Amino acid sequence: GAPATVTEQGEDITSKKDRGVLKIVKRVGNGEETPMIGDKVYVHYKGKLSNGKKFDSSHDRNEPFVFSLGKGQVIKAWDIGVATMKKGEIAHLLIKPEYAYGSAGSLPKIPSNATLFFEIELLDFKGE
Ligand SMILES: COc1ccc(CC[C@@H](OC(=O)[C@@H]2CCCCN2C(=O)[C@H](C)c2ccc(Cl)s2)c2cccc(OCC(=O)O)c2)cc1OC
Repeated sequence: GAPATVTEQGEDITSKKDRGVLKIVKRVGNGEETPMIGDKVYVHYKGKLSNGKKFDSSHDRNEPFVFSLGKGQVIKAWDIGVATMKKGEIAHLLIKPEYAYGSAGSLPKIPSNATLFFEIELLDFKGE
């Protein structure tokens, strides 16, 4: 499955190298440029618990997910992950709880100490 493929082949993109966030590029993007801290980014995503439950998709709303990178508007794993991405890229991330919702979780949807999986498509990004 896609999550197990990330376990096996994913690059560790954490600074501590604790395998907290693992990444595979599934479709290559355009150019060399990746977003800077403070850039406005536009993505589509599909997310689930590592074991398959709680599937959630922005495509639901025909509606890009928009946020400012590196401002702590999203879980740590997304600030780390999206910053590695090029415009047009689709990546898979597997995320240990320390980089997500931790021991608190977000009940009942996300349990204590949950590993998450996302497929993220970076549509565009623009400066502050
Ligand atoms: C800095 O740390 C945080 C910052 C924000 C949050 C809140 C959750 C955040 O969610 C997330 O950071 C991740 C990654 C972005 C897409 C949604 N996220 C999810 O986990 C979703 C809920 C999942 C989908 C399937 C899963 Cl299983 S988990 C989120 C959800 C919905 C909207 C939003 O911004 C704009 C608004 O308020 O309208 C932001 C949680 C944080 O830490 C635990």
